[PDB]
Amino acid sequence: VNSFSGYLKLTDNVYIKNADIVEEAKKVKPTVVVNAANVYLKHGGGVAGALNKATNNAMQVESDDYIATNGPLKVGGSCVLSGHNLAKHCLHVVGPNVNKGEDIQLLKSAYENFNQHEVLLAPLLSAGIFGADPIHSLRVCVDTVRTNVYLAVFDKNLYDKLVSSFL
Ligand SMILES: Nc1ncn(Cc2cccc(C(F)(F)F)c2)c2ncnc1-2
Repeated sequence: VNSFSGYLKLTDNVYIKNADIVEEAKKVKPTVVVNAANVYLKHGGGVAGALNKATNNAMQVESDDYIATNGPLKVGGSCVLSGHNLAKHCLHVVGPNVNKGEDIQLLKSAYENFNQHEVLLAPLLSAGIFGADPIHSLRVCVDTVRTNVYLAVFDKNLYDKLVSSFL
């Protein structure tokens, strides 16, 4: 038993809800929140800028120190940093950016990072401003993640479409 509420159960291990991930994180304070990161950990907008804003820019300060030491992430890769006021940990995961010509096949590699964590609150990777179709992202999630994932879907009309079309 965990503290996530109001999710629809899609499979043994995948749950979904129409929610802003920032609001879900503040209320639940999960062990792991997933950020939809880019390779530079430049959290300007989307999931990243909203989470970062909720941390009063502490996420960005920590991230800039990480990059100065380690260099950029790989597309499909991840790093674990602090969850600040939102979670114990933040798993920064880089999904492909379709608008930059990045291989959509790397979306599966991105979701594989979730399997290193028993329970996660996550958004639909590569959705929103990253230019991928949320319907495909959900399918890859279900077919790749084996740990327990609670998906916060920002858009209600897309949420209802994701549910109605789910196989
Ligand atoms: N605060 C937030 N900002 C951005 N996104 C990404 C996102 C934007 C637009 C649509 C969709 C989707 F999944 F419905 F297609 C996802 C968030 N997802 C959860 N919370 C979010």
